[PDB]
Amino acid sequence: LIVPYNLPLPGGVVPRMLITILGTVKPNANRIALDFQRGNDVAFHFNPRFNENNRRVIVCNTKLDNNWGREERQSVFPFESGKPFKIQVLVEPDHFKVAVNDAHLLQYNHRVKKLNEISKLGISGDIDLTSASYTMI
Ligand SMILES: OC[C@H]1O[C@@H](O[C@H]2[C@H](O)[C@@H](O)[C@H](O)O[C@@H]2CO)[C@H](O)[C@@H](O)[C@H]1O
Ligand SMILES: [Cl-]
Repeated sequence: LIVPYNLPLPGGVVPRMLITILGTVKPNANRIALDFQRGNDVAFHFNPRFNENNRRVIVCNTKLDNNWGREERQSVFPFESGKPFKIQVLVEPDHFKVAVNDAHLLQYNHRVKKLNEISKLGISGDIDLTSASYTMI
């Protein structure tokens, strides 16, 4: 698949929806980004950074009216340059739950409450993208 990739989420997200992203991190990767969009707003931005001041960190945030909010940062970093990965985002009633390579990584409390209007997922960054899909569990 071509990156950046736009995956429509028809009718928005709903609890029990599972989004699975398969790809490979490029050897000299700097960033990965998943952007769950509500129009121009970003309900949930998931942003692994491979070199923020020579540390690897995951930054999560929400963008409202073109303004970023308070960042939530996770120092646990399961990605590795050059290696294949699986990201799974499970929508639960109160949070997005993210697992990488079948291991729980983090939860992100819903700041954007109109889940049915979060209708696009943008996938970008230094990856080869193999598959992006969703299903109901
Ligand atoms: O919060 C997600 C958002 O971060 C922006 O970068 C921030 C950076 O994380 C922060 O340390 C600095 O003080 O401000 C920057 C600008 O708000 C990224 O530019 C953006 O792409 C998102 O990743
Ligand atoms: Cl809202």
